[PDB]
Amino acid sequence: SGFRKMAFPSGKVEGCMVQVTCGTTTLNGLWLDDTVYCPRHVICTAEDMLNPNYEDLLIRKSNHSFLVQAGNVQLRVIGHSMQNCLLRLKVDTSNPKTPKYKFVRIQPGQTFSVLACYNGSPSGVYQCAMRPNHTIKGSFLNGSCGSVGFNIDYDCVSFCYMHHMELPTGVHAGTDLEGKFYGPFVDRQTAQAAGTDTTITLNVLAWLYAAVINGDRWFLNRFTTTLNDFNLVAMKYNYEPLTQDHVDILGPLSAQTGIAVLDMCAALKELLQNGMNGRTILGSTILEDEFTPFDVVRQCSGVTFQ
Amino acid sequence: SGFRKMAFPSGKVEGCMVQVTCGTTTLNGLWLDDTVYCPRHVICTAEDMLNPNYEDLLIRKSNHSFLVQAGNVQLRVIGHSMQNCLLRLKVDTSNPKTPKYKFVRIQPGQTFSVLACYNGSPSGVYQCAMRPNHTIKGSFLNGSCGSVGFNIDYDCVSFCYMHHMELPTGVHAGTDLEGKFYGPFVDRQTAQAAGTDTTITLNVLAWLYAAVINGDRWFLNRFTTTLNDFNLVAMKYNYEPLTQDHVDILGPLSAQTGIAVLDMCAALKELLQNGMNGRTILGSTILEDEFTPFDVVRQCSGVTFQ
Ligand SMILES: *C(=O)c1ccc2c(ccn2S(=O)(=O)c2cccc([N+](=O)[O-])c2)c1
Ligand SMILES: *C(=O)c1ccc2c(ccn2S(=O)(=O)c2cccc([N+](=O)[O-])c2)c1
Repeated sequence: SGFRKMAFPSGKVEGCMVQVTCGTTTLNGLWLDDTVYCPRHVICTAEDMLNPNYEDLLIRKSNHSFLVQAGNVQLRVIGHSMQNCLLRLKVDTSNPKTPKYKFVRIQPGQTFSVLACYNGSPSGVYQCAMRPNHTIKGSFLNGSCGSVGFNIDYDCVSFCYMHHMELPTGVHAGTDLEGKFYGPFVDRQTAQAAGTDTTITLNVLAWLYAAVINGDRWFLNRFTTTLNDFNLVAMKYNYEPLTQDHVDILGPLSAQTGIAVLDMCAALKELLQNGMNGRTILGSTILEDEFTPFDVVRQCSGVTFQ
Repeated sequence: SGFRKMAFPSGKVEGCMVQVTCGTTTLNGLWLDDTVYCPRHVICTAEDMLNPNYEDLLIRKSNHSFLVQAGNVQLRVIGHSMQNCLLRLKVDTSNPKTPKYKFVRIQPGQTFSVLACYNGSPSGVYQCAMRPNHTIKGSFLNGSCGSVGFNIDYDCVSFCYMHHMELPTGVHAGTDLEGKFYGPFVDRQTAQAAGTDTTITLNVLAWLYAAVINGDRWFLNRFTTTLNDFNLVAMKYNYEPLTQDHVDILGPLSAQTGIAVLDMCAALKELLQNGMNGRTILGSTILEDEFTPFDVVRQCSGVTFQ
């Protein structure tokens, strides 16, 4: 029993975290085989941050300008190249702790674990969701550039996020491991801001199913809804429209609990329209939207508490 | 910026998790040096769970009755002894991944990371608080016996919790690493239940300070309170009484924000008496009580957003 925001065990990633230094700039890098990945912002001159030309900045560097520290060992850089907003640094030694890994581009609404890191030293691990506006609600201080987000399945690490910057609202933006930003952000100082965000409807529905699996049904009702009738209410409360694809994804949870998806949609519609009435669901008074249907099946029992 | 429930990186603990099997019972164990720690419930006969005599159950076992699996390697048990509600199994090989470690008995209100594990395989990591009633609000399924709770400081792992059982309300009970239960619970089938719980006042205060550090002050007011006047209101809302020791602990956070502790106590008193008014604090509508003053200093910037 119970339901917690749960991260993947971080050991396989901790063994890949290194420190990368260019002159007076230090941040974190990811050491896989004989390559070290890090934000290209490491090469950025202090008193120019508005208009950096990274191609012109990087042509001026040699291999030995990069200091890469793995623990108390220095790694020798024997090659470098730019890939979108990251640098790939080839080093003289293959990381002996490299796990089986893959690079993946996560989709909005999906969740992943973040290993917050400073000066190449992991500091904490937490779970978060890629918001529809392509930011994450992380917890990061100065020095966290290059911290990594990931998921794990069967001893394989799927890296999906490298951290770059904090936006003015206090949320966070970064790239995949090919160096392509999530969302419309760029790695320079501009007036860029997070766009308007939405609530992840599919995840709220999954979390209501988790609540039933664990034994709570107080929020159900005797009604059903059409998909389009639900989406009219979703629009008014800044929820994402529900699609048939999302209904299909909820199939297994629907089967496990015996609650048809559109019946749960009617329950959510009443919750949006009437509020919580001073009640909680899995310990929360807010409708939680950072658990995916996958996360619920992973964490919840396969047997409903009927 | 940001504030998340953040666990310690789990790699140093993952390297210690093994599987322990007695006949048809399997659970998790902790392998440090040449010793494997696990719940003594592993030796329990299926159709007797009410009145087990563990001394009589254990005298009937040999060293070779214990199967201990570390990955795909079998460890040879060459000795066993009971310590309170745990077994200490000496094995033929020292764990090469043993970290610098210590055993600590955590106090009520303190926080720690849980590495949830099944069949000796770590599955997830999350943060939780030792409740005043000596339970934790974990997330555990069958097979989680022997999962470990811990804190890390400067590469040293402080183990404080080994998981045993789920109580009827869905919360969780277990022992320290000397095998002594937290709270008045015993490792057999009884009508035992979690006692009445309370809200951890010191932690709520710390979390309000975290909210100010990150830039939010909406809940402050122009009033102050006496310690005893606050405790009269705390009693009525099922908060723990605040002590001078707790006021002293809040010193550094008070200094960083310029808000005297008893002034924050007045702010909390108004929040309890008037409610939230449909507002949030660090993203929450409930007053959060599972962050210690230490946790706040660890995660929050040292510079207040004034
Ligand atoms: C780390 O990898 C990193 C740190 C600062 C970065 C960055 C890309 C751009 N910048 S920045 O110009 O210093 C910056 C920081 C915060 C916000 C914004 N912004 O324009 O909103 C820019 C990478
Ligand atoms: C694992 O270490 C473990 C599993 C079950 C245990 C246990 C000690 C006692 N029991 S139990 O008798 O099966 C049990 C389980 C849940 C609740 C209660 N209870 O009396 O409340 C007992 C250790």
